[PDB]
Amino acid sequence: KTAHSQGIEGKAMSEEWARYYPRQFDSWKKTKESDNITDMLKEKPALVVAWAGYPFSKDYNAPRGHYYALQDNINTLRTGAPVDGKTGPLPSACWTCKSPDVPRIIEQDGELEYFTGKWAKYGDEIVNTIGCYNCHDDKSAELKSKVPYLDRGLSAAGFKTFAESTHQEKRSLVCAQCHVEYYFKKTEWKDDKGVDKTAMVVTLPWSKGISTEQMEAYYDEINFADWTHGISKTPMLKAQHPDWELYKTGIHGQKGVSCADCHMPYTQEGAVKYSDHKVGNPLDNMDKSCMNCHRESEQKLKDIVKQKFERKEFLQDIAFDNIGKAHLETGKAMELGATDAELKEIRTHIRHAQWRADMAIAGHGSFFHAPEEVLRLLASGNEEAQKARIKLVKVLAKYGAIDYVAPDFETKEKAQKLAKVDMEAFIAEKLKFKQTLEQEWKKQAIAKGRLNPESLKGVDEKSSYYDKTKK
Amino acid sequence: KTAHSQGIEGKAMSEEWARYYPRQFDSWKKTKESDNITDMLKEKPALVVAWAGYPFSKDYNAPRGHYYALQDNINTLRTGAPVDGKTGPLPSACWTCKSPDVPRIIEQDGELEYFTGKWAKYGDEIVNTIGCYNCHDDKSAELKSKVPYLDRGLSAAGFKTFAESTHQEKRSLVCAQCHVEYYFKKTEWKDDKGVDKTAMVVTLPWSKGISTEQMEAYYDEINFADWTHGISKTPMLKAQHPDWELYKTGIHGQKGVSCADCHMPYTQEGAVKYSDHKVGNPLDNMDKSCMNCHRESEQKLKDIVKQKFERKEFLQDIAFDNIGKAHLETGKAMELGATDAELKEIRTHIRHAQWRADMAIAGHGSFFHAPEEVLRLLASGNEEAQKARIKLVKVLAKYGAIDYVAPDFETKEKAQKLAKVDMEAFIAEKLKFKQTLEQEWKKQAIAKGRLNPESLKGVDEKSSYYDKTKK
Ligand code: HEM
Ligand code: HEM
Ligand code: HEM
Ligand code: HEM
Ligand code: HEM
Ligand code: HEM
Ligand code: HEM
Ligand code: HEM
Ligand code: HEM
Ligand code: HEM
Ligand SMILES: [Ca+2]
Ligand SMILES: [Ca+2]
Ligand SMILES: [Y+3]
Ligand SMILES: [Y+3]
Ligand SMILES: [Y+3]
Ligand SMILES: [Y+3]
Ligand SMILES: [Y+3]
Repeated sequence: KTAHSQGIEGKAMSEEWARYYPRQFDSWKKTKESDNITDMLKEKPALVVAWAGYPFSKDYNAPRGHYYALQDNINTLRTGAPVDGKTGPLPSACWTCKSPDVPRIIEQDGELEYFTGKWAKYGDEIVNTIGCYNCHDDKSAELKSKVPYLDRGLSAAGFKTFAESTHQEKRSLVCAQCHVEYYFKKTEWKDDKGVDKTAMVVTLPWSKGISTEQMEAYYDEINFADWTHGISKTPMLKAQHPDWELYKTGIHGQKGVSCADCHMPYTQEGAVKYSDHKVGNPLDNMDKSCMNCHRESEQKLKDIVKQKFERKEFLQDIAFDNIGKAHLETGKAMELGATDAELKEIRTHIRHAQWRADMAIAGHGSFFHAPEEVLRLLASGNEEAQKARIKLVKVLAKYGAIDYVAPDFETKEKAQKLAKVDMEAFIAEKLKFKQTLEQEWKKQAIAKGRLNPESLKGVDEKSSYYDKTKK
Repeated sequence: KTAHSQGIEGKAMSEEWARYYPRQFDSWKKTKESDNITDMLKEKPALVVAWAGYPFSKDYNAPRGHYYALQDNINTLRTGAPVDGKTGPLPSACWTCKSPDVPRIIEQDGELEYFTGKWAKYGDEIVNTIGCYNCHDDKSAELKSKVPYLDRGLSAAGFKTFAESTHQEKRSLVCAQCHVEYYFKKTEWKDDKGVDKTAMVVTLPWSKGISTEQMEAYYDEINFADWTHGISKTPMLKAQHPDWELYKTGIHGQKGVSCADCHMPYTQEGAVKYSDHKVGNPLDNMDKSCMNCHRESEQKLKDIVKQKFERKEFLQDIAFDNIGKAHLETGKAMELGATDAELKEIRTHIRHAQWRADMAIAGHGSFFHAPEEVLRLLASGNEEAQKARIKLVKVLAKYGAIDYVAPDFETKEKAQKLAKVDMEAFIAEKLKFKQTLEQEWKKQAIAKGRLNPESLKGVDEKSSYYDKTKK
């Protein structure tokens, strides 16, 4: 047994686990070191055009340390600026993979109630970031999945549930609670008080399998669309960090190497084994992350990975360039009078092209986890985009614009102008929210004892629209 | 020293090495077992359209055992039907990588003289297939490159020459004498008798590096073309088995694993080490070819390779389908009156598209040797093909044929009709050559003592146009 066999009071606050596991707590806290904000819309402006009419066209950055998950969820322009618990663009489900307070609330009010309402609904309740309670049982300390949607998805795909899985499998599944592709399923229900409510439930699109093509069929079957493209009016599908799905197809995954083997390597200290909880870039600690299975210069193994990234970059820029043009070209055809009937096939091609290319790059580590599947996906996506463009030339010609040249979008500024994103307005509105409602959420959380001010140190120094500079 | 330190009389005939190395001779002879003829034009008819106006549109099969190299060189419709030593479509250089008699003749008459004349010129001299003398010194038995063009290419690429290379490097370089991409360079010269002659010299296009892109620049720099496309009239480049070039970029090659490690694995017998000389498919002898570095089921490792092949097949069919259409679409534009000026950019795209896609698949093992580079190449080639097709739609529209649909070429028959290849005629002409001139070459070679009838056992049972069935 553990020294807390009856549970941990205040288990949602990771600082509560420190008295029992000082080592793991210390390394866990160090993800604070990965504080770099890389503006992906600035790096790859093509993404703005691809996501026109969707929140990702406003703000989308690379991931950083777990230490910042909760705050980045709050800072991103995607969550907008609620004025109370009933306003704001996004639903409560957006907290799901950002805090140990999520399973706390689910266990208190039930899954459906948790998935009911606006994101702003839990502003003063979900205030702790990725913590011990997200992956550990507070009585046994054993690995555990705290979200019901994972097993639900695993079963639907023919996989064993978390409890049915081996230990090595669990070392990757704890990650799969969040590092997977998903969609919100509108779900009607009635509470114990009889009132009718609508919940937006996190759902893993795995009922037909976990390959990109299988997930594609899954979405097409129910005619699902995350949004109607702001430019081409195409029924779009958004891929979101399908890290685990692509990892499973890669060689490492097929050979049984877990996420933890590379991101949370062990350090043996005479009979005692410790897992490095500083989840980050394995290439920064290759001796422990890689050289326990590989025998050769860290630099060469590093160079090899660098090569894979370049390959991915090459195909990525090609695919999204043609996807961007397809969108704009379709928008032009619309302006000239093209009918939805004349554009249906073109739109289906664009939908599939972006779904495949987005699935390939949405998982930032996929280029390494499953390099071959990534390249094949980008190639397949590009082909679908070009098929749409070839047909687009004819539609354009019919309407007298065969020589139309889609506008360029080589900078975030130009791309956002095409996507009609009024950044200044969104940022101004966001800051007002942060300076008012946000501070009230934190003050209330601290007063009620749900948040420890210590966890806020340096957590809000940066975002894509501001940088207080230092630490 | 060896038991033949002063050389081997009749060294070109591998049977002459048997008294000294019975083991190696026995396994070397067993490539006779790989006698399967796979008609690639039948399997991938798109290839016929791609090679319209070139010999490969007539006959192109997968490679088989070294035992059949010389005879397949004679059987392929590509070499046609000479009536004497001064007739026939191809030059003397076509023997180069098929026989140990090649270095024999080069060492006797000089490189330029060897590369001067028709293929038919040496019909009764080059009669032994891939043998000991192609890779071994007949005095020391050490590995050696017997063709000057290899070092010439290695140097030009900044690589060390064969003599300067390590032993492990030599275990791959002996293969690179033949398993590389090349082109024939028209070379003017004068013999010791003062007569002016023109030779077609095998040249490795490595002066700018060995990547596909570098080789592409190499060819474009000198405005080189292997042939003018029979359909699109595009200045085409033919990729030929760049096995070593792509292998060098793959992980195994980067890690120092030689061609021999997988294709000619060792078998330790108490202090004595023997190299399996039965060069073939490593997957048929995984225990010796792979499981000496890898530790897991042969079936899983086999399945993983099967997955790579499927990925390659997927992208290959897409790329060559669009390349085929581009060619046909260009041919249509020509019929309508499009000028060379209006088609120049389109043709450059097609040239580059096919060069990249052909380089990716011309090496039948590349999908495994360098899986990622193969996929990237097919993706890049497809993109170039689609860029050409997008521009082609506009040219077609200008000439009133925007709705033109390129004809299908899903069977070798239909594809060869489009490429205007009169198979029946070529085959009839070939058989007459085989029944007359060929038999005379062999009878004369046997009479002069250059060929041992034993080496002809079952060597001419199959081709792409006939199969005497059994052994
Ligand atoms: C499981 C052990 C697990 C792994 C592995 C994992 C990896 C991971 C990485 C490598 C990053 C980026 C780190 C960096 O850039 O320095 C990262 C980022 C996020 N993760 Fe994660 N993660 C694992 C588990 C979990 C779990 C259980 C959740 C969900 C509760 C989760 C969520 C996130 C979030 C959110 C981010 C983004 C952080 C930010 O940008 O603020 N991860 N993870
Ligand atoms: C709700 C739609 C939702 C929001 C909003 C949200 C935000 C968010 C941010 C701001 C980041 C940082 C990176 C960025 O700028 O985009 C981030 C990162 C990850 N998220 Fe998220 N997230 C929302 C929903 C979900 C859901 C339902 C899950 C879990 C199933 C989830 C998980 C993660 C993970 C993991 C990452 C890190 C890896 C990556 O590629 O970003 N998010 N999220
Ligand atoms: C939170 C600060 C936190 C604590 C505390 C904690 C403890 C803990 C222990 C005691 C172990 C076992 C011994 C060891 O160090 O290996 C352990 C192991 C793993 N943990 Fe953990 N852990 C904390 C947080 C987290 C979070 C946020 C996750 C999930 C993303 C997580 C995951 C893991 C994994 C995986 C292991 C290794 C499992 C194994 O190999 O048996 N921990 N943690
Ligand atoms: C398992 C399913 C698993 C998860 C989860 C995971 C996540 C993860 C993320 C989110 C990234 C991107 C981080 C970012 O900041 O962009 C990422 C990157 C890398 N990973 Fe990973 N990873 C999982 C599994 C594995 C395994 C099994 C290994 C080791 C073989 C591994 C390694 C890496 C590496 C390397 C990277 C890229 C580092 C870089 O180039 O910066 N991951 N992972
Ligand atoms: C650490 C982050 C790490 C790196 C770096 C790394 C690299 C690597 C490469 C380049 C390959 C080849 C396949 C490809 O190009 O995609 C590869 C293959 C295997 N690895 Fe690995 N690897 C890293 C970490 C680990 C760890 C911690 C293990 C051991 C549990 C491991 C194992 C393997 C295995 C097995 C393979 C499959 C191929 C094989 O060698 O049989 N790797 N890795
Ligand atoms: C070097 C040791 C070397 C290797 C490795 C190699 C491989 C190889 C394979 C795997 C095949 C196919 C075998 C089969 O299908 O069963 C094959 C085929 C040909 N090769 Fe080769 N080869 C090596 C060396 C050499 C050398 C030095 C030459 C040139 C003199 C050469 C040539 C060829 C030819 C020709 C073929 C095609 C045979 C046919 O289809 O008739 N190889 N080789
Ligand atoms: C001359 C232009 C020339 C001819 C003719 C020729 C023929 C030939 C045949 C018939 C095969 C069997 C496979 C097929 O049907 O195409 C074959 C195979 C290989 N060749 Fe060849 N070959 C010619 C020239 C050259 C030259 C100059 C070299 C060496 C630099 C060479 C090498 C090889 C190799 C190796 C193969 C096997 C691998 C493959 O992909 O076919 N050939 N050749
Ligand atoms: C021809 C029938 C032939 C003979 C005979 C022969 C002999 C031979 C010996 C004695 C060795 C060394 C001991 C061993 O078995 O490893 C050896 C090694 C290699 N050979 Fe060989 N060899 C014959 C033919 C060929 C041909 C056609 C090639 C080239 C394609 C070739 C290549 C090699 C290679 C490579 C080795 C291993 C080198 C090493 O690891 O030191 N041989 N052969
Ligand atoms: C080194 C430069 C090298 C050569 C030469 C070589 C050649 C070769 C050929 C011609 C093929 C295609 C054979 C056919 O009949 O289609 C081929 C195929 C495979 N090879 Fe190879 N190969 C070279 C090197 C290596 C190395 C280092 C390995 C082992 C890691 C290796 C393995 C294989 C495998 C596997 C195949 C594919 C088998 C199949 O799927 O049928 N080769 N090689
Ligand atoms: C035998 C023909 C053979 C097979 C099969 C094989 C497979 C294999 C795979 C699938 C990889 C992963 C990379 C990829 O997906 O492309 C891989 C990687 C390495 N191998 Fe291998 N391998 C075969 C043979 C051999 C032999 C004979 C050696 C040993 C000299 C060898 C070595 C390696 C090495 C090193 C790697 C690089 C990645 C790593 O594990 O560090 N392989 N192989
Ligand atoms: Ca999604
Ligand atoms: Ca060539
Ligand atoms: Y406590
Ligand atoms: Y990062
Ligand atoms: Y690979
Ligand atoms: Y003798
Ligand atoms: Y074969």
